[PDB]
Order: sequence, then C-alpha cells, then structure tokens
Amino acid sequence: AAKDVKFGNDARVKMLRGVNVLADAVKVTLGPKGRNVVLDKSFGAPTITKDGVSVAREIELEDKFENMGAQMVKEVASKANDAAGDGTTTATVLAQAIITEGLKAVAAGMNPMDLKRGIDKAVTAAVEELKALSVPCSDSKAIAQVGTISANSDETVGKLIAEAMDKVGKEGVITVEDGTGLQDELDVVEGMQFDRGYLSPYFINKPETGAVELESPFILLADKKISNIREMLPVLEAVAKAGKPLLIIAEDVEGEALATLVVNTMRGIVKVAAVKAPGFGDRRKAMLQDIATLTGGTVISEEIGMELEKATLEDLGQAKRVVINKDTTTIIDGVGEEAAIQGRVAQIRQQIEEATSDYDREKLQERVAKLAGGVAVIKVGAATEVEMKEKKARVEDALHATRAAVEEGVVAGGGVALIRVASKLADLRGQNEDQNVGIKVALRAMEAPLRQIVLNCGEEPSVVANTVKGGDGNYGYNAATEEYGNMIDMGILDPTKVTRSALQYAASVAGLMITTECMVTDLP
Amino acid sequence: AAKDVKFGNDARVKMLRGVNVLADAVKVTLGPKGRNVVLDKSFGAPTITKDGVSVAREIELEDKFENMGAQMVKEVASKANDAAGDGTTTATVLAQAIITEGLKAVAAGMNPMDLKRGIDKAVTAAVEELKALSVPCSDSKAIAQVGTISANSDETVGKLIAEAMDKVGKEGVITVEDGTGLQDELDVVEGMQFDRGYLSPYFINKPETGAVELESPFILLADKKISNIREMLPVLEAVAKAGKPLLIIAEDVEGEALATLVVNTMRGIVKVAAVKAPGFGDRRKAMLQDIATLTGGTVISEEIGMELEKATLEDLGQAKRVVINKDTTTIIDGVGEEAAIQGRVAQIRQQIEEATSDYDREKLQERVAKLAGGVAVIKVGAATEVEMKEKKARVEDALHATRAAVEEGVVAGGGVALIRVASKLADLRGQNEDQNVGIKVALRAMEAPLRQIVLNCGEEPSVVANTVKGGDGNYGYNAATEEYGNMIDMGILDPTKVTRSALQYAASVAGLMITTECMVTDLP
Amino acid sequence: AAKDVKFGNDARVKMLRGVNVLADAVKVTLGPKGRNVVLDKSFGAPTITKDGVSVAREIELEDKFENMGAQMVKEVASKANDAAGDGTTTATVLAQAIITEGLKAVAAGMNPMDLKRGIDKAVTAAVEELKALSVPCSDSKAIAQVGTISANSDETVGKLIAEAMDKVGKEGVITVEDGTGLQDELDVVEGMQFDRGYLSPYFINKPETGAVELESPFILLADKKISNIREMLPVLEAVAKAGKPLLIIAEDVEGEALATLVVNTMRGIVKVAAVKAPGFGDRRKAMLQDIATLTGGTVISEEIGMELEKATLEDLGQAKRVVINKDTTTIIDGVGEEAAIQGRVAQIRQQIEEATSDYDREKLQERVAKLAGGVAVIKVGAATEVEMKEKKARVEDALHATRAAVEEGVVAGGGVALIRVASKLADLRGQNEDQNVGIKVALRAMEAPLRQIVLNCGEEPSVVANTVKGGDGNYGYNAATEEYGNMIDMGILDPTKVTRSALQYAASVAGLMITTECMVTDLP
Repeated sequence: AAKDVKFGNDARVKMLRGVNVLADAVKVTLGPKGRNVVLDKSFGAPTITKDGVSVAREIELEDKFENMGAQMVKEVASKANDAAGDGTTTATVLAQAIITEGLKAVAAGMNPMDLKRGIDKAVTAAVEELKALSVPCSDSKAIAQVGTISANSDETVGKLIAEAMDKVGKEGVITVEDGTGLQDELDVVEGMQFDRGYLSPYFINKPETGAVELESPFILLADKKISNIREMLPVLEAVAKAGKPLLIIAEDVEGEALATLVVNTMRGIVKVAAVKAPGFGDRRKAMLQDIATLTGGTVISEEIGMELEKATLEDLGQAKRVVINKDTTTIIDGVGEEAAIQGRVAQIRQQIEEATSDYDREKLQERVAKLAGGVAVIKVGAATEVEMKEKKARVEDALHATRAAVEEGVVAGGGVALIRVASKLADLRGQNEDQNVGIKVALRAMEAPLRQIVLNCGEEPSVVANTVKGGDGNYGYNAATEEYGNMIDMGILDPTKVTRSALQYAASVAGLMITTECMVTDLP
Repeated sequence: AAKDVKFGNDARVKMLRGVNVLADAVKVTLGPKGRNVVLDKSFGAPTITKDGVSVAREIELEDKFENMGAQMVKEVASKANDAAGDGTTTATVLAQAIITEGLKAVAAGMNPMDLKRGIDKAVTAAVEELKALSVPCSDSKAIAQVGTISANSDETVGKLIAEAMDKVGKEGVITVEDGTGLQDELDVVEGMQFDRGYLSPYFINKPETGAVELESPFILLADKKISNIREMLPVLEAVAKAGKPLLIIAEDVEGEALATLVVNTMRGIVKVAAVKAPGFGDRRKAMLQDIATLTGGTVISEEIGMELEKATLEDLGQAKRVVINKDTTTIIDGVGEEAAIQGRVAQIRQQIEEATSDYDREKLQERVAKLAGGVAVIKVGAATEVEMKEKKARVEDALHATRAAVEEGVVAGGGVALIRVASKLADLRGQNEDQNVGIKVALRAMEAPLRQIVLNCGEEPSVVANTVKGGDGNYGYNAATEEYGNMIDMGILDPTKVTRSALQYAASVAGLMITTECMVTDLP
Repeated sequence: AAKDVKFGNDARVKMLRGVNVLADAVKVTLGPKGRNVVLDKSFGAPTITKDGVSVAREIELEDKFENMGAQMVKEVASKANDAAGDGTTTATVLAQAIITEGLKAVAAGMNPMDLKRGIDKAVTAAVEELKALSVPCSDSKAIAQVGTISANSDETVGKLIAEAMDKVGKEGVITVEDGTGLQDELDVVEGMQFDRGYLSPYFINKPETGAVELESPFILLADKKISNIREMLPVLEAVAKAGKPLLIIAEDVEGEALATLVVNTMRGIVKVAAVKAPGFGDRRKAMLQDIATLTGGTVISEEIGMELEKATLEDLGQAKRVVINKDTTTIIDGVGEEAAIQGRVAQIRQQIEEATSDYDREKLQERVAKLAGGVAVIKVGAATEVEMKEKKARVEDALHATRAAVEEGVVAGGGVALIRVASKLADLRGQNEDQNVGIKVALRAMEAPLRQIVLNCGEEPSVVANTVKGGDGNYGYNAATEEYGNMIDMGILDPTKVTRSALQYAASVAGLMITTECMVTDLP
C-alpha cells in the first residue's frame, strides 16, 4: 500500500501522543490506591483488571502514527511480564518518563544518539547499584512481603506463597487453580503424583472414595504398549505366588489383556492395576524412568533389546502404598536407594542448567519437584467468577514476583529503591554534554514510580518525593497508611529482579524511541 | 487499464518529487549523527532501523507518477545492498544528487542522452581513481576499522569481526545469530561440524552434557540409506574384534537396524553411533565425500557398484575424537592425509571460481571452511528484542562490508575519498559541451555524502566541504568528534568495494532517469 | 451492452485524438537525440525504454473512441516489429502523418475511398523505388552500420553483430543473452552443441571443469529409451575390446542400466557417457538424425524395425573429441562424409523454403547452423539490471534489423531515402483528382521521419528538410554531429526491409483509418 511518511517534530509529537494513551491507561492502576481498568471483549463479559500488561496488550489506536507509539512501549510492559511476572506497570511508567524527558531534550537541539548512550550508561550503573542494595531475599518473612505487595497488599497471598516455597523447596513447583470454596487453600503432595486415571474402572477396591488403594505393591514399568495377556503370564505368575499386589504403568493397556486383568482381580487371583504413562513422546520415557528410580525397578524398554516376558520380580519397583482415582495416580514412598534418587536429581537439576529455552526449563523442574522435594497447588477461592479471575491473576502475579526475588533478593518498595539509586548516581558523567543530559534524563525518570503512586492517592507527588529524598536508606512513604517510615520494617518490599527488569526494559525501548527522526506507515 | 501519460517537464517534476520522498526518508540515517526511521508493519511491532535499504524497500507513494520515481531509485539502494552489504544510504544520496543536478541541466536545454554519457565517463574514471587510492585492505587493523564504521562507530563489532577473519582464514565462513546473554560472543569450531543429531537418543554415553563422546573411533560412510542389520554384520564384526568405537554417517538409519544398534551398545558389545547425512540431494553426496577425505575412509556408494556388506576395516575413516548431541555432530581431528585434504580443498576452491551464480558460491565456501580452515559464529547480545534486531542487523552489515573491503581494500571515510576523486577529475572532458556539464554534474554529486553527513550533525555542510577541499590526501572531517584530521589515522575507513559500488549503481539508475521525456502509468 | 455510436466529423476528431496520444508518446524516442519513455508495471519496477513498439503496446485510453484510434495505429508499430525488428517508431510516425493529412482532405470534401487508392498507389511506387536505391547490403561494413543505427548509434553493437554474421555464415543462428561482466562478449561454437547434461554425475573424468572429456570416442544413437543393461551388452562388448570410449545419446537412460554404466567406467572396464536426446516429440528424432550424419553413424530407431542389441561397431558414429557438462553436450569434429553433411544441409535448407509459418522456420535454421556453419551467442554486459534490460533490448533490435537488411540491403538513413523517393514520385498521378490528393498526402508524409528526427534535436525541422531536399542522392543531415553530408559515408544506414516495412504498414492502417464515417463502441 501507499505509505504515509512523517518527519522530525511531527512524527515525534504523534509518536508521543500514542505512548501517552497507553501509558495513561496503564498508570491508573499503579500502587495500593491503584484503581481498575475495564477491558471489553465481544467474546465474553468484560474483564476488570489491575494488571498493567493486560491493559497494555489491548491498546491499539486509530491514528496510524499514534498507534506506532503505543505499539512500541507496549513491549516494555510485555517484556517485563515474560521475565519478572510483575512490575509491568512500573516498567510502563518509567518508559513513558524517559520518552517524555528525552524528546524534550531532542527538541532542545541535543543529539538523540548521545542522549541514548547517556540513558544506557545511567541504567548500567543503576543495575549495579540495585545489586548492592538487594538483600538477597531468602527468609520466609521477606518472601511473604514481596508476595503481599505483588498481590495489591493482600497479606494472605504473601503468607500462602511463603508457606508454599517453604514446603516444596527451591527445586519445587507451585501451580495455581480455581478453588471450589470461598477461601484459599494450599495442597502439598508428598510425594509423587501424575495426571493418570485407571483404564479399568471395575477395579476400585474402595467404593467410598472411588479409588484404588494398593497396599505395599510391586510396580511394573512397561515402555512399550500392552495388548496381549501372553507377555504378562511370566511376571504376573511370580506376583501371584508372592501375595503382594501389582501396579502396571505401561504406554497403554488394551485388548483382552486389560479385559482379563479385570477378571483376575475380580476373583482375587491377583491384585493388579493398569494406568497409562505420564507424558507423551520422548518426555514419557524420560518421566517413566524417574518412577523406576524412586521405586527401585527397571524400565522394561522394548526399544533397547528387552522383552516384557523375560522379566522377573527383580525388575519390579516397590512402594509403601499406592492411590489411583479416575484422574490421578499417586505413589506414596517407594523403595528407592537414597543416593540414587538425589543422584538422578542433581542430574536433572543440571539439565535445567543447559536447557536451551523456557519450555525445556519448565517441565524439568516439574519432575525435580515430583522427585524431591514436592509439588504444591494453591487453590484460589472467590464468591463469583469475575472475582475468581482477578484474584487468580493476582496470586499468579505474586507467585512470579517471589520467584524473581529469590533468584535476584528484595529492595525497598514504594519505588524508594529507584529514588535511592538516583542520588547515588548524582555524580555520573558521560563522554560529552549530550550524554550528560541523557544521564540526568534517566535519573529524573527514576523518580516516576514513586511520583505516580502518590498521584494515584490524590496527594502531592513532588511534596512526597522531596521528603523521601530528604531521608536515607530504606526510608519511604507508605501510601496505604499515609505516613513515612522504614519500608522494609513496614513490609513494603519489591523483588530486585522485578525492579531491575522494569528499568532495563523501559530503558531499552524508550532509548531507541527518542532517536526517531522519521516514521513510515500505511495511509488512513 | 486506461493509462495516464505525462510529458516533458510535468512528467519530470513528478518523477523528482517521488525520488525526494524516498531520498529524504533514507538520508536521515546517514553517518554517525544519523537518526533512526520507524517502519510500520501490521504483522508485528514496528521496526526501528538505521539501515538505508530497509527504509527504501518500504516507500511506495500514492500519486502514481511520484511512485514511479521512488520505485526506480529504490533500485540503487537495493543493488548496493546485494553486492556490497553496506553503503545503501550513500548510494541513495548520490543518486538523488545526480538526478537533481541532471534535471536542472535538462531544463537548461542540454541534451539528456549526452548528460548521461558525461556522468558515465566521469564515473568510469572515478572508479579507476578509487582503485588507486585503495590500500588494498589486508591487515587486521584496517579490517576492524571498516567493521567499526559499518556498525555505526561500534568498536566492539569491528574488533570482533577482525578477530573472526583472523581465525577462520580467508576461505572461511562467519555467520551471525541471536545470543542468549547481554554481551556479544565469538565461537570458533576447529575443526568440522555439521547440523545433525543422533537418531538414537538411548546412546548418550555422557548424561552430563546430554551428548555422545566416542573416543578414537572408526567412521562408516554409507551413501545409501540403511534399514537392515544384515549389511552391518560383516563390518560391525571387524569393529567388534578391534575394540574401537564406530560412527555411522548414512543417508538414514531406521527399522530394526537402528533398534538393534541400541541393544548392542547398551550391552557393551560394540560402541556405535547413528546420524543422518549432512545435506540433501546431490549436495549430500558431495559433503559426505568431504568427510571421507578428512578421516581417510571410502564412501560406500550404492550407486557406483558397491555393497555395504563387502566393506572391511580398510574403507572406514578414523578420528581422534567425536562429539554428537541432539542437534550437531563434530569430528575433532581425523586421520586425513595432509596433501589429500588441501588437494581436495584447492579443488573445491576452484569450484567457487566457476560457480555460475551466488548460491553455487555460498555453500561451496561453507564446505571449504569446514575443511580448512574453520567456521565461526558471532552471537549478538541485547537486553530486549527490538534491540536484538537492530544490533544483529548492524553486525550482519559490518560482516558484509569487511568482506567487500577484503576483495576490493579501504579508503578514507567521511566520504572524503569521493571528494578527492572529484578534484582529480577536475580536468576531465567529453566529446562536446553537453557531455561536459554531464561530467561536472557527477563530480558535484560526489560531494554529497560528505555534505549530508555534516548536515545530519546540525552543522554547516558547505563550510565543512570548503575546508576538506582545502586539504589533501586523507584529510577529512571527523563528525563524531567535530574536528578535522587524517581519516585513516582516526580509524574512519570505508571499504573500497562499497564506495565504488555506491557510485556505480547510483550513476547507473540516475543516468537513465534523467533521460525521461514521457511517463506511462495507470489512472488514479 | 448498449453501444455509443458517433458519426462523421465527431467520430473522426475523437479517432484522431486517440492516434495522437499514442503517436506523441512514441515520437519522443525517434532518432539519435531521442529520449526515453517510462512504462509503469505494478508487477516489478518500471521500465525505461526507447523502443517504439514497447511504448505503443501500453497505450490504452479512457475515452472509448479515442481508445479505438490508439488501438488501431498500435498495429502498425506492432506489425513493423514482427516483420522487420526495428523501425516501429518510424512506422508510427508515418502512420500518424498520413492520418492527419488524410482527415484534413476528407474534411475538404474529398472522397475517402479515393484518397486511400492514391495513398496505396503512391506506396506501391515508393516500394519499387526503394528496391532501386537499396544497395543490396552484403559487405561487413554496411551490416555494421545498420546494426549501429539500430542500436541508437552504438558502434560496438554494430561491430559485434557484423563479426557474428561473418563467423556463423548466412544459414547460421545468433542469439543474445545476459552476460556476467560489464562488457559485451561474442561466443562462437565450432562445431555442434545442444542443451543436454550428463544423467550420471559420477562420470566426470576431469573434476577441474566439472565436465566429461571423451577422447576420440564412438557414438551410439538410440531412438528408443533405455532402461535395461541387456540391450547394451552386444555393442558395449565390441567397444570394450576396441579401447575407444563411447557416448550414448538415447531418448533416456535410467534404471539399473544407468546405475551399472557408472560402475563400469568407475572401474575402467569401458568409458561410457549417457545424455538425453536434444528436443521433444518429432523434432527429437529429426535432430537425432542430424547427429548421425555429422558422425557417420546410424540411428537405431526402434520404430523402423531395429533392435538395440542387433547393432555392431558399424552403426556407431565417431568424433575427434567430446565435451559434456551439467547442462550442454558438444561434439568437436565428427567423422562425417563431407558430401553427406552438405547434402543433408541443402535438404534442411529447402525445408525452410516450404516452411508454412515462422516456428517451422526458426528451429530449422537453428539446426542448419549447428551443422554448417556454426552458432553464435552475444552476451550483453551492464552494471545494473535496468541497464541490462534496455541494452539487451537494443542488441536484440539490431540483430533483427541487420537480418532484414541482408534479405532486403541498405539505404540512406536519417529518413533521407524516404525524402528521395518523394521527389521521384513528384509526377505520379491517379485516376482522378481525389486520387491525386491521396498521392500528395503520402508523399508529404514521407518527409515526417526526417522532420521528427530534427524536431527531437530541438532544431528547425522545415529548415533542415528544405536543405536536404535541395541536395541529391545520399546527401542528408547528421543529427548526431549537426552537419550535412553523405549519409552512407557517415555510416548512417537504415536497412531497406525496415524502411519499406515501416511504409507499407503505416499506409495499410492509416489508409483504412481515413475512410471512417461511423464508430461503434460500449457506453462509458
């Protein structure tokens, strides 16, 4: 299509207008006296949300140039989210601030590419300075705090996540789903459990729970899929003359094999369960192996020169107890050589180390939690469903923000950390005067989160800032209670990784943004 | 469709307006105080870019005649890019200059076809003169310089490319990809490696890296695809009674053959790896042969009257070590008769000589680097992704510009080279007066790059030009530091091939362009 | 659809307006001080072109009547092109001239159908008169001249074509393709070569060129397609005990036959090449026979009661040398009975005589050049691609114009020939006064090419014409150098066939055109 092209100031005024519309819609949600934004959706009912990235992803403007503005800053809030899990509003507010101040300098005759170099240098230094301030964050109290601020000052969410990490460990997974009741609930699985129900419903040996309860049984791990009773006979026999029940985790069990297995336990010849393998593709055999380690059995892998029939009691795993329902199978305390478990763990632990993406990282720590430590689920309660959605979204947010603190500590919230690094860098200079203005531009921006937080409370933002800047260390404003104090003592902590990440990303985009001299888009 | 036809001056005024819109959008990015252009894309987020060709390819105008203007000059920036890899803005700026000055002469009553002959002659001479000035460019310092100017005055990119060419050689390949971290990184493979993972994941003899490490093994090169264990038995046997492991590079390995091979190493009968062949079609057998040379083995080609079963230890290649992961296979130091390697190299080296295109040139030098010298990868670091894209684009640009310098040396940057050849040709004349004006038109244009560079700094372009033209040799303006000096001493070097190529292409298009008396297009 | 119908003067004024728009766009390119026209193309980049027919084929107008005008004259320029290869602008300019002058007479009350008879008679006479003036054109100097004027005064193209015809002969073919370098290049194949690469890439006995070089070999010509090694054994045997290599030109070679043939030369049992047959359908067997004649072998045609197995050394052709690469096969100097070659030639030479079209003429002389004389390729050099296209187009144009001169001599260019025949016919009369005006109308038109040539130079066209008409024989204006002289001495020659053809076609269309009293078209 024919393109519209705009130059210099005109391009820039339009670009900024774009940024503002997005920035302004996101800003209204920053801080404890943050308000909500309503997001239309033809699809279903509208969405109420405080979550900065969520507002951002919906802004698209009609004026094609303004659009371009918004579509670019949208990336800071977006990137923040993918890395941190929180701070997306802060990120956005910093980005809008650098831009505003930037373009003002560009209009002063400054050289944009230098203003950028300044901003960038100021940021590299602020990041270093934040590493310094961070106190690491490792004790449950600090963790609960980031969780709390993350969840819009909701103490219970803090407490709940803190408790979670305490029980599953560091190498352990925590998921969040909808609860049934009105109140939140934490479930910890001790052991190992995976998403798999019985293939034979006519096996339930306890109709009360509607589940199979195998007492101290053997475990057969079949890599290949079963369909014939033939392959079983040899091993099924040794189990029949041993008394103990048997769980069979195969790729699949079908045909008459499954059908017969029923008639065998139905009579009381043997007690035998059949459940599919956890996973799909190459992941399945990986996870199936994990189970062998915890139970002290051998995977009967058809691929690596093994028949199902040549197996003996030797290759069978063993557990203290087994629980299987329509949806999930649980092994409570397998035999498992102690050293072999943690050996297999420290191996999968280093597989996450060289995991060449994010998905090759997720599933890996999932399995480590199943084997280690443990796995925890947070169930979120709410009265309605619009409530469920905004609450589940906040607990998900806090869950990320704590994970970030743990890997990268905490710093004084209320955006004081940022204000503190701005005075430390009061003496930073560049290679020339334009680079200098570029530094002062980032420093001045570093005040903006605090300034918006206060502005959302209906209070004088410059007056609060003046008096926080009169203080030292962790002295800040508590917007909730309307009085000044030590932010760490008042429990107002942001995780370092998030504050850092907000800064780095806003700087990255806004830095580029201010160097714009020409814009090229489609005609209206 | 019915056409609109415009004549003479009207056609030309419109054609020029077109050129300007494109020229003006490209111009803003020229030089160290160049700014960026934003390019819309419904598709994804907008693109920020300094890269002249990238802006050019997006301009399309609404007025159908103006469009034609822009669509034509767009070819200089485009052609520059395909040949050089850099200089696309310069090219564009020269082209706009010749055109402007041209049409002014045409409006004076000059004969366009003569103005063209003049321009062309002036250029043929400027090209000769540049060959003279070029000092060749062969030392690492000079190379780093073109790299640096190419990458918008980024010393690290210079250094990094210079280092690269130093290690891989002249007949060696350098690619550029996204890095994981924040900083750039150079990887050199010593040896030979190709894009191929193990077909049998159950073979990894080192679960730490998740890779297969065969110590001093034999190598079987099967041209045909394997599916049966039969063909292996004869050779697999001689390897079993020799102790040493065996790598099998076939067209494919599947069926029970693959399946059995697993059970054989799983037990410790033999140590055997299976990986597909590098490539596809006729290229595969070509590349497969290369491997035989480096290892001292024979390709067992089913096509040329050979059975896989009639092979002995004789036909197997041998290496010091082998490393195979999920994605790539590496041979570290094969047996390879020294003379036979470089013999096969100087053969493939002359295959590039008679390579009847560009693709028949690319893959060829790729293989030579795998065998010779070596292959290097530059990994680009950035904080975000909009940064990654503009940075990766600049390193790609520098990588080309150095390759051009090497094949065709360096000259004083800042567009001084061009200004220098313009005074050397002060005494060039043609067959008649119109041809003369045609020469003066190109000479006057030769000043434009310097003139734009200065104009993008917000400084008086004619005043800088006057004082550079007062000097000699390599004396120029350093736009970065705002002071005059010797451009080669200050490290501001452009590669000759690029400066030449900018000129030739702009001249070619603008030369034609000014001879336009009538234009024929579709109705609005 | 409902039609619009216009009568008499109204129809005619519109028809003329149409003609003019097309005429005017084509006119601007006539002569050495001709300018270019730009032709839009959504498809790719616009086209710059001097070539009259190319401009013509693009004009289509919006006013449906004007359109009809243009769509009709478009046929003169089109027809000129198909016959001559050049003169399309001249043709157009004459046509516009006859029309203008015609309709002026029709408006005087003259009877159109008589004006037509006059024009036609004037033309039949002008054609005769041109046959007289033509000096034949047979010497290389004259040929180079038509070539030169054809290629817009480009001496090198002249020289290059003249050289070409000199080497291939009269019964020989010259093609034109894109070159790699900057300069033009002439390639002459001595012998015979056809578009066919080896089917077996594993045969190259010289890896340096990547081609097969069979020294003094036998040649097998198989009409049928081969797939089985059986049929070969008998003959392949006699060649194996003779020492000499063997080329096999079959319809196709595949299956194990091809596969085995490899293993046979790979070992050194026999040296044997396999290439498909040149052509397709009935043309293939025709061309395959040609090869037999040059080599002294028999076509083993399965259709005419012959088995491939019953062949002996007797039926095999023989050559001095053979060269085969991936794309083409060449026979250097076959055994061939001298008389039998030229006998088969004078036979195919008369097959062109009774060739009932143009395609049955093209391929025929192609084969004669392969056998006779020889075949030549002109490779065109240019810096860019817009240059390549306009240059290749001019060399193609000159190539045609010389071929026309050869079959139908040269005459004084600058359109003096035409001006000369106009004074010879000063005394031509018709059957009545209207026929007379009709003659004067054509004569007056005959001046127009000269008149446009001059007008494109910015000079007084009537003043030049007056002074050329004051002269005699070959005295004319040299528009390039701006002085009068003998056109043949100055090398400004047009080929007779083109000048004639321009005239005949313009006359034909414009003759009809002026007899128009009513026009019927679709509604706007």
